[PDB]
Amino acid sequence: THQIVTTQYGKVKGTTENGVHKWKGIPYAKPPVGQWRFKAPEPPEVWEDVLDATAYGPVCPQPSDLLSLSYTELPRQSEDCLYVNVFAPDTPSQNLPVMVWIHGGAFYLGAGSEPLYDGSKLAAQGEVIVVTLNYRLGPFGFMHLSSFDEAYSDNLGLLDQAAALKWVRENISAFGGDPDNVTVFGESAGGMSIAALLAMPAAKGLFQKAIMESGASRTMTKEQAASTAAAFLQVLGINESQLDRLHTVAAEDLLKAADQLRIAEKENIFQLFFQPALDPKTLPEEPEKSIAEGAASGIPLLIGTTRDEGYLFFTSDSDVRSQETLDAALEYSLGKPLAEKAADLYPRSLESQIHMVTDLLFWRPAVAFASAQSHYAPVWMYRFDWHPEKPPYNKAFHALELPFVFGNLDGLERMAKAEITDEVKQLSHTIQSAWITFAKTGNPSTEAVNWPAYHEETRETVILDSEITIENDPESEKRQKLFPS
Ligand SMILES: [K+]
Repeated sequence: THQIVTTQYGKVKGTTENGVHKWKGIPYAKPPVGQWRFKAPEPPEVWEDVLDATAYGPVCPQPSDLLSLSYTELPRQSEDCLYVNVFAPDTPSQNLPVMVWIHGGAFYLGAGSEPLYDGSKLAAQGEVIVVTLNYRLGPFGFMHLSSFDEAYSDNLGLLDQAAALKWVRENISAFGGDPDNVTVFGESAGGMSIAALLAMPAAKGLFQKAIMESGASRTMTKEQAASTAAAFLQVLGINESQLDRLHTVAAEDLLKAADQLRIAEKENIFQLFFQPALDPKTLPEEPEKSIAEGAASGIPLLIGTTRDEGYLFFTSDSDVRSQETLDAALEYSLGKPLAEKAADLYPRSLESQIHMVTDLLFWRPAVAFASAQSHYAPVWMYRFDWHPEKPPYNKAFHALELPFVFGNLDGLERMAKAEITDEVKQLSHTIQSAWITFAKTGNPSTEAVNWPAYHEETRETVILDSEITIENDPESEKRQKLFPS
């Protein structure tokens, strides 16, 4: 019970608190600094002594936008941030299911060690092992420089995630987990990351189940990645013959250059900037297309969205964008005729731009991905509708389901100033129980919900709220407008 575990790179020692074994700050890669900046993750150097794993490692450098809201006491920031944390229930049971969390944050914010993602409650209540991790963000993980040097890798942040999953496959049995029953789950950018991981060469065979919360196929073109990369170096004053400077410039300067590029670009309604990029070596094609062709055959998928995603993207006082902007977003998302028709579904207004974000950034992608995967594996869909009744937090905002999934309800106070009532505790128990049962069997059904499989003929969907219900082909009129006739 003293919790010393031998990893492939050396021994680590954790602790036990309230029935949960915990190991924090375990290195899964060599710190991506200096010459290793902008390169694929390398194995960390081995150590012969016992590494103290009772404190979280640093988080990736980033603006304080999310950290200030997520933490009461800000964490240390460093490019040396590639660490995983393990939470396991103190039980005689072996070969436990493993749930690996990929945090959201628009690919430039967040950390696996944010208070909201503490896996103690999930591990204890479900008797599963929970793994959280950090991956390179912003200019460190999603600045695709392959166009300047083949030695550099694009989609660095995704490669870090894959490296962490590889670490889990090779080391989790030593922590009491089943390396052959690994469920990867994530929200927002984390869900979008999982869409990519389900198709990436780097992640082949590294997990057996997936949960995608408010996130699906999302990428920028190879051309867009290259143009942004060139603009980035220009801001830094680095020439094609001064690439060595990319490994010496201060991290703070990389962040400043990144922030400078954003402000220079008129913000879009989806607030998209950093994101995965198409690249022959790391992400050959759009995740949705790859899944539609069977790249994730046999991998059960639990996927969903919140009813009011878009309300977190605007304020009642936000400016109303032009019709041309909305039509541009429609063409981008939909296509040629799909944009033409159904365009009348979003007449200029604050309401329409809110609905467009919910529909085009989250709902349509989720339905498209779920439908595609339904031909190759069991799929289960949900729509989260819960929220406090009193304004102004009376909307099922993007990310509002997170406190329920992890069981860390203090997060609801900062997200919606909501009180932890019996209804809230009950809903968290129901949602967490479903996530756990899915990790264990590939079917999210519980005593509170007999979940119907999602397929294109009936599109049966579970509605998560104080009272669980099922809707058959929800928002059918909207679906018919957003998809080919
Ligand atoms: K022991």
